[PDB]
Amino acid sequence: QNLKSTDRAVQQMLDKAKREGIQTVWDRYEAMKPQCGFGETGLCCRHCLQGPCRINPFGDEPKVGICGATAEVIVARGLDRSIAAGAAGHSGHAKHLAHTLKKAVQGKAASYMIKDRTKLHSIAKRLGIPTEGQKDEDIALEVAKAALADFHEKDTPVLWVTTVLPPSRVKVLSAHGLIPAGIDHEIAEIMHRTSMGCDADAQNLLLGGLRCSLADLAGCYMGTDLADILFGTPAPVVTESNLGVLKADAVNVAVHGHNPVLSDIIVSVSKEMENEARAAGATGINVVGICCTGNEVLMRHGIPACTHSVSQEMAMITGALDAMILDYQCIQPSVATIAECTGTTVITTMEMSKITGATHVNFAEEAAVENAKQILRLAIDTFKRRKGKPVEIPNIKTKVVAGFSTEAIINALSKLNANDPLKPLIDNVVNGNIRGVCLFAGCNNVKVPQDQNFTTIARKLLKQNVLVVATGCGAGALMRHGFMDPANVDELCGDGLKAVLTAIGEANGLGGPLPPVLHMGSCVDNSRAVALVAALANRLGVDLDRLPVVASAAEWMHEKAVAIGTWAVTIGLPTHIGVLPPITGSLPVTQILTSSVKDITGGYFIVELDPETAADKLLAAINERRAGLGLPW
Amino acid sequence: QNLKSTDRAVQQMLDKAKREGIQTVWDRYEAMKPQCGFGETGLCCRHCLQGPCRINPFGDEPKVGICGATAEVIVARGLDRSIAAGAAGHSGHAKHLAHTLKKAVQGKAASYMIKDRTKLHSIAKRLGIPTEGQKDEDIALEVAKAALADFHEKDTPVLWVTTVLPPSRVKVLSAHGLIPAGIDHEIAEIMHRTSMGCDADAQNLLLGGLRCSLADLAGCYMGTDLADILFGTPAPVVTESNLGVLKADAVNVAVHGHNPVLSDIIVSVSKEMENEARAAGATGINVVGICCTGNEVLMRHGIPACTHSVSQEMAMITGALDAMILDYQCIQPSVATIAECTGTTVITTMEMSKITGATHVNFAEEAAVENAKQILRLAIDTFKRRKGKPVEIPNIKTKVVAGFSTEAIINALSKLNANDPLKPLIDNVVNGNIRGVCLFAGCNNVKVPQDQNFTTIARKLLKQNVLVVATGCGAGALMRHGFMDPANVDELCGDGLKAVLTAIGEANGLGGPLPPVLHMGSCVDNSRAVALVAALANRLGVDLDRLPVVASAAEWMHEKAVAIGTWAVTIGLPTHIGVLPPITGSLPVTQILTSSVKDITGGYFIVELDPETAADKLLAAINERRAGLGLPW
Ligand code: SF4
Ligand code: SF4
Ligand code: FES
Ligand code: FES
Repeated sequence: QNLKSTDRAVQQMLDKAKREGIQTVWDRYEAMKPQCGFGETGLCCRHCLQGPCRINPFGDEPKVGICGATAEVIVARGLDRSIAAGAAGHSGHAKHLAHTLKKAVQGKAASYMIKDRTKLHSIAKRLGIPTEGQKDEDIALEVAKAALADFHEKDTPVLWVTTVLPPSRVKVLSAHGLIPAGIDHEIAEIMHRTSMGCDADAQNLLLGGLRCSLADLAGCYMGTDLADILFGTPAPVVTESNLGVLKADAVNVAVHGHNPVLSDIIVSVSKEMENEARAAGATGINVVGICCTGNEVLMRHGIPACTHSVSQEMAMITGALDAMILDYQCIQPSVATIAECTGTTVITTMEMSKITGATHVNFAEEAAVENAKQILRLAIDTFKRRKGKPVEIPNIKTKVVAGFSTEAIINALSKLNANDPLKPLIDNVVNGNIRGVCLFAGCNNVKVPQDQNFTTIARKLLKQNVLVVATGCGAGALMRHGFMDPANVDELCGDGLKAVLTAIGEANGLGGPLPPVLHMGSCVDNSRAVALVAALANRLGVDLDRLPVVASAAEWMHEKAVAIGTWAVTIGLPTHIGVLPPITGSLPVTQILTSSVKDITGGYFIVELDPETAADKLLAAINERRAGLGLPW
Repeated sequence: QNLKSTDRAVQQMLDKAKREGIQTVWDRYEAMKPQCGFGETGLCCRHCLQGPCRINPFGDEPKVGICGATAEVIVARGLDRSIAAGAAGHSGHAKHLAHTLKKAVQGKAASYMIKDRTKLHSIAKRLGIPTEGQKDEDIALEVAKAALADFHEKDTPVLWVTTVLPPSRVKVLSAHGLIPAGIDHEIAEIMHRTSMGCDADAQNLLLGGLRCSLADLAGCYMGTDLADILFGTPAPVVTESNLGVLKADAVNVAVHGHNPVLSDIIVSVSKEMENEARAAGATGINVVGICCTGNEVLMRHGIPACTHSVSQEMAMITGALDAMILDYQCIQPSVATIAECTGTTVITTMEMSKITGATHVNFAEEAAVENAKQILRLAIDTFKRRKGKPVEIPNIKTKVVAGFSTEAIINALSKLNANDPLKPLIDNVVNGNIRGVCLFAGCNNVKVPQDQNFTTIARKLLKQNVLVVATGCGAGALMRHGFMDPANVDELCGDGLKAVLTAIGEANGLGGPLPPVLHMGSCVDNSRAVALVAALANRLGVDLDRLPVVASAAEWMHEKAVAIGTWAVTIGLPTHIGVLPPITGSLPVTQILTSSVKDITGGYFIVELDPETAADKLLAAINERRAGLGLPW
């Protein structure tokens, strides 16, 4: 089971699932080998009914699609559609929050409100929305209307691109026509240009994809902005992660998916309903998090993370998981089947995200508290059905310090230098106590032993004094292996990194260092890391493609992560990817994405499947930037 | 060569290509067999990097995708993405025209203008735009702004859906939540819900697809509306089709693609440049049409159709084709390679539609006449390079009567009954001179001998007194085989259909009948057939799912046609498809699309690959509607 997952709680539940006969994601993967080489390399097209068309990676015919599409067109078209699909996910999430804020400040959804008035005012100021003399409700109404307006063409480009990056970066991107005109506009134009008998030039296609990845960036940043206004900007919190956060004696409720508009209410309402839970014989309601919506309520409220990504089924295998409350994105549809064996109530809540066999509760912001009570009563019913049964909850869990928004990080640094908070961080880069910054992002992937690339690369970078930040299931992996525990700084961090983490933590009254890895939130909260990097570039007066900053999608899976990986490159970052995207069937395309893009944006993809080699390549990339700034290394 | 194409001019050029060693679409198809059974049935998913996932149609594992996606989810998700891609094509075309009209009436593009003031006024009246007391420039500005506003969410639903269908049809669709909120909104929400770990319910997914097909409808209708305003509503025209419309002694220029904003200017400017052409030794400029943009300039100006769809390469094989001017959609990228052997100048003009190896001319409406002259000079240069060479133009061509817009058809009927023009058509339905109406739409497909299903089904329906109308390459197929020639009415049409076509034509001063098939325009002009059917339903006071009207995508290929086929079903039509979409790997989905959808919209798909059986099944469907109205049959 140790070739499946490096998580010990996960290995325990794999043994249970095996002997109970519950098929898992690793079983379904096994039943799928050997996988199709055509798809794996991207030499397959089904964009019309003359297809499917395949091209042999090597050898004789077929060498070309039926319409004449070459290998590089087919490969670039497929990649473009994954970027567009990822943008569509991050944009739908952000759109839903834009409507929720509009509804709230029009008096249409009283469960929702402007919780972070400071953030609302900086966002409105960043957008050129006038604040002085206006009600908060009116400023927020303007901000929501600007959010919705970035989805279509208008007099301006997408403001959640052009106002969040340094003007020098906006200029480099404009010169190549990469600035999105509208979020859903770019998504549609990609689907258009990649359909049969349209765009058939690899460079033209990939330039369209870079622009569409920036539409994804805009969706990510807008999602983070709106969630912070609605639900509070994260600040440092202490909690726990992994399966031992389940409690056999409580109604255990998992919030699972990506959009917190739902789960944040569940967190609030579940406290209300503790007495109703005690009456059925529970200690209370134990809300826990899965995937990125769990990270949302982890960053804001300190809700313990139960599990992530490829291993989500394992939470139900315990037999303790009474309800699993789903919005959308990255939910294995297998949970609906597996619940018939485990007793779990699987509840979908979102109109466009249903799973056959799951209970659906039609959630409306106008009725959020009504719906949350309805949902938590079903969980309480489910606990009663198992009241008495034996559960197997692995007694495994780690301590997690999280909540490192960009504002929290700046505030933390401001305790060493009140008037120039970025300077202490930069000073320690210059003198070498911080070699550079690495952002770990993205999913787990069944092809990679769970968390193996994340921890291996993280261990090597930290020993080399890299400041490591993390998001999404990359944060999930690092946290479940103790990387968000300050007590492991001594083991994990090099002396220079140790000193800076200790100096910052001691100055924030903790008598102890910051955690070895800074948890910056969910997948859309990759935009937080953009805000920090942009702030550092602006403070040093250079473009982002000169900073010693890199990214690692170490075990990535989802179309969202392809989009994220692609705008990481487009804003100027060397960007490591740990699972091959379907690109190797075309060397010209591979050459564009790993080398030639450097001359366009200054970022590039680093393809490397072996995590030790990946760490070396990421340190090289970081050290190359240091030398480019004239620093020692 | 007669198993490849039933077109004799096409068979001639296949012989030439064979002996000159030019590989063709049929050669590339041959080199691709046997095709992948997984893709062919829709049991293949590449929506994440854990994939590709395949499911065995029959037998043992794999039975399920790695994440747990079942066969019906995977199949429904793939179909949903093809509908979204088709909508994105039809919507991008319509969007480009909306901007062109905005630019024109703001004085920014003088080559463009309001050519059909009557149509502009009915459209504005249909939309609730006030006309009385307003300038045309201002009314048009309002119409363009409404067009652009149907792409995103607003206070109203998509008006190019809700104002073009009978209120009863809008009600049936609303009750199931099928009304699009915004065109690019639906495209994005489809890409969202079909991405990994989202919507996993076949019925929920397909309901999203029906709604997205209506976004495609809106794009089609908006494209037709704007093109008519900009370039004139078609009225009956006489011209010719097939390869013998090339002239060895002239500069032969093909307009190819779908968007006429470009080609309509070429038609105008090419007349200006005849003397420049004579100076190089040509008789003049011979502009001809390929695919749907050729149909556009065929409907409006009588430009001869040269060829269509699967056989477009064959135009270059003649050696006479000096330039091929491309916008986007359905252009085989092979033309860029084949031009190195034939001397043809292949010119792309659209920013998001480039082909490696082709000359690009950056077209701007602001500079249209400049660009057209630039492009036609390159054609004239190309004629000079071949001045003297032997060309092989098959001396094959048919007579084509076309230009049957819905307004032209109504005008034609108005000569038999001035105050109730639809009544003569309805009278002849009731008494049986017209059994019903069949709309042939969509592409050719290399899997089907070119035009074989179109002509076979057409022959059987016409003998049974079906009024047949046609669009896109279905019109292209029927016209190239003589079905737009009034001289074939006696051979082709049953006596009852013959009488009605003769009565209408004799009343329009032709001393002769209407053609055996009414050519209603390009693919977006399938919306014209909606307008006629809607007008007939409104005149009879029934919903569209009670009219003896059917559709045939007899040899369909493109994602656009999947979307078209799907909104044909969604507005209530029995809809025959002549090539299997990737749906047979899931019986539940197949059952929804061929039977169970009847209870939702009243339309349904008719899967039938044998054209004689298809004709029988379409007559059955038509006769079932007749009986439902109480008519004889
Ligand atoms: S678009 Fe081209 S390569 Fe793709 S399936 Fe159609 S014919 Fe084959
Ligand atoms: S979404 Fe599911 S079925 Fe599709 S590739 Fe990913 S794991 Fe396989
Ligand atoms: S042929 Fe296997 S992925 Fe297409
Ligand atoms: S395995 Fe062949 S189409 Fe996917």
